Amino acid sequence: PPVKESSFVEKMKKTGRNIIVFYGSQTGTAEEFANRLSKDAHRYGMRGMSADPEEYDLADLSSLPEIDKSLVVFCMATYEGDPTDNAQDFYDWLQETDVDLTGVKFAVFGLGNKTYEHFNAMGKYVDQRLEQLGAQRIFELGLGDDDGNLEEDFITWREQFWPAVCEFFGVEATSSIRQYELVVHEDMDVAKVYTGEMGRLKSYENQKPPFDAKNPFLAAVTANRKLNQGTERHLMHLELDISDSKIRYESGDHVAVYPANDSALVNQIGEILGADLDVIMSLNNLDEESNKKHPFPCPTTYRTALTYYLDITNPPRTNVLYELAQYASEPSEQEHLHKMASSSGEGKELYLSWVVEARRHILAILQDYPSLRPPIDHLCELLPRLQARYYSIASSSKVHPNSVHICAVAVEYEAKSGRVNKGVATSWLRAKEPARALVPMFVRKSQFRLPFKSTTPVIMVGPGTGIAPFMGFIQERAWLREQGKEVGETLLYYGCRRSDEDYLYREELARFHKDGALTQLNVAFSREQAHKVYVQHLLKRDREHLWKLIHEGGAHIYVCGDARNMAKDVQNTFYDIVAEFGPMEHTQAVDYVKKLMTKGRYSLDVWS
Ligand SMILES: Cc1cc2nc3c(=O)[nH]c(=O)nc-3n(C[C@H](O)[C@H](O)[C@H](O)COP(=O)(O)OP(=O)(O)OC[C@H]3O[C@@H](n4cnc5c(N)ncnc54)[C@H](O)[C@@H]3O)c2cc1C
Ligand SMILES: Cc1cc2nc3c(=O)[nH]c(=O)nc-3n(C[C@H](O)[C@H](O)[C@H](O)COP(=O)(O)O)c2cc1C
Repeated sequence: PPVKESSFVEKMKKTGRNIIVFYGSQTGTAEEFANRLSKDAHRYGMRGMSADPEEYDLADLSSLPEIDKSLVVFCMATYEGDPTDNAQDFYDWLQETDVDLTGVKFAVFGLGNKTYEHFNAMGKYVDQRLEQLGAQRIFELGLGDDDGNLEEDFITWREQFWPAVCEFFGVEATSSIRQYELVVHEDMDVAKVYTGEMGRLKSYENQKPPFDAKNPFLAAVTANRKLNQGTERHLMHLELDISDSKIRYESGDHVAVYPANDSALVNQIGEILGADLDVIMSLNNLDEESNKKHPFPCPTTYRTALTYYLDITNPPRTNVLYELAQYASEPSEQEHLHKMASSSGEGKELYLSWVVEARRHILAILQDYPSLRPPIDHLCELLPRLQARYYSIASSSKVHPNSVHICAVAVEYEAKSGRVNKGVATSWLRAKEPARALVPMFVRKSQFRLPFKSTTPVIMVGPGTGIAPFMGFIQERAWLREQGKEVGETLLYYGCRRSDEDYLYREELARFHKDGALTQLNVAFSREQAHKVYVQHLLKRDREHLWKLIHEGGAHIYVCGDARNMAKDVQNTFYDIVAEFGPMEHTQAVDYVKKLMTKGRYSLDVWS
């Protein structure tokens, strides 16, 4: 129950703002777009502000007309067909309210992903809803797809948005501007310098519950072992101690962690910029009105920002490269960086393959464009924030109330940029050894859950790391039997490359099968023969029986793992199963399946 800020309209009035951009974001993408749109306002004679809708009462939109040439934009991302956490209040309000928004001008840009059933659902709603309430759309709804390239969809929409804005309000197209000012600190107590904590100063040292995204709990790594047998890759199992954290969790929930960048990568960035990473400083908002005093916990050292608060590995967005251009002394290199923001032509094509496709991180760009030597402080201002990574808890709270398990594949690949890229969180996690190695973390509740009725059949499909949440399920179902409860069939459809290469939890799964915790352990080994053998091939094999459990046993279906292809193929296989046994046409099988998803009997936990 957050305490709302006062009317945003009155703040707009007091600060001569005429445009406000709200962001529905969870990973900071929509939040970046909002700030870019808000900043853009200046280049058109207007002045805007960015804002988290959760901190305000959107009912005040009805007051927006009181401002001449006022306008509100919504950059909303979608999550499982739902609004982001910070946009829930707004969502619920849009449904219940009946307020008249006559005179209100708006525009919406949604951040979606096409390979989802509910693509840009939130943006579609906000856009349609504001109009029903009586507001008037000032520019078409933007439909951004992260499946293709979201950054590009945004550029295209944006490039057309402002001209429309200008034409309607009749404003002219009226300049590198810093958002913060640098303040070095030659001397000051070490007790007031942030060293990586995410919120309250010294919150990592002095831990006080409850713990969450703002006040993560530093859990000790009690176990970290290699799960796979072979050496092709590195899959690992970690156990985090959460005793005395008061944290509650259930199988199906996710555990997030705040990682630390590679120190060598941090040191190189400083070295190539001739900067002293150990300088203590702060970046204070040049706009004293905003509640955002700094871009990250300050005061702090550059080293610390680059290590715990900044994203130095994902490809830089076009606006960041656009601003850096000024710092490239070699003409041709300044030109390339400047054109990265293009909505077409060689500039766009160059950005797409040389930066995105090749996965060049900031350091790589600084090395391939040697004339580019920006001042460290302005760089830290442009870089996006370092995000937490989520992992499907691999343990059951019934069996391990004080411990959270993680099952992850360490990311490390050859990038077309020529260098080897390392995953921020997994590299960091992998290096944690039980001593007091700690991991900042918090739990996030999910809807991925075992059936309430212990007798309800369970069908789990989780190839590769998709097995994670299922180890928790199996433990819990095994615990239920020990507890004298009556458990229905528990079926696992797992998959890996080779039984002697990356068969995760081989020994543990064998045990559960032996004791009957698992009614069936169906494993598809994709590479032990010439043709591929996948989990869906096993589902098809056991189609008759699966149908029986589904249509007559009320079994719950669970799919975890890769969302690009595996989840879809598994889904298609279930369509064919229903269609054959119902029986019914494909179209009716798709409806039947989707229904199971709404009635909570077909759940997902996939990612990319
Ligand atoms: C809800 C949810 C549940 C998840 N559960 C788990 C889980 O239980 N176990 C688990 O292992 N992961 C899981 N993940 C993934 C996890 O959150 C991280 O994305 C993953 O561990 C990699 O993070 P990282 O920081 O190590 O790598 P990052 O530094 O975040 O890099 C990730 C990016 O590297 C790029 N990349 C990876 N390989 C290549 C390549 N070969 N070529 C080009 N680009 C590539 C991709 O853009 C990828 O997005 C889950 C994610 C979500 C959202
Ligand atoms: C767990 C998860 C669930 C998602 N669910 C959806 C979804 O239902 N629909 C959709 O269009 N996009 C979905 N996406 C994609 C995001 O909408 C897209 O990546 C967006 O750019 C994220 O913006 P943010 O960083 O501002 O939250 C999902 C992404 C993740 C990681």
